[PDB]
Amino acid sequence: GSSGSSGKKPEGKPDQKFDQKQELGRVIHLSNLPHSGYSDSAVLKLAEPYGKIKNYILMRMKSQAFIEMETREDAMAMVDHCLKKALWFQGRCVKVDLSEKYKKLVSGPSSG
Repeated sequence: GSSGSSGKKPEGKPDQKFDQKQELGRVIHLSNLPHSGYSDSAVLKLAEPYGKIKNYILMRMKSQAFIEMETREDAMAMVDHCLKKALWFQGRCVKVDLSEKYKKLVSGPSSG
């Protein structure tokens, strides 16, 4: 998932939305993540029993990760399950909220 030289995962910039009706990008944004040398799974486990992880992003830069569930429902159930119950990961009150950025974690605007 990179075409340059070495180490180029964390890169990009913001944008301005235009439309949103016939599409529903499901991307679970995980903030305040730990850093005890854990594996990516440890971050997907909170989504595994929620939905099929079609794509995931483990960003250690600013301690953040983006997990794209298989269906909007799942992802939605996660961020919600955090409202009623406190989601604890590895012993941390990690924040799980749905983000708009990216639709499936890939970056590839069609030629429409």
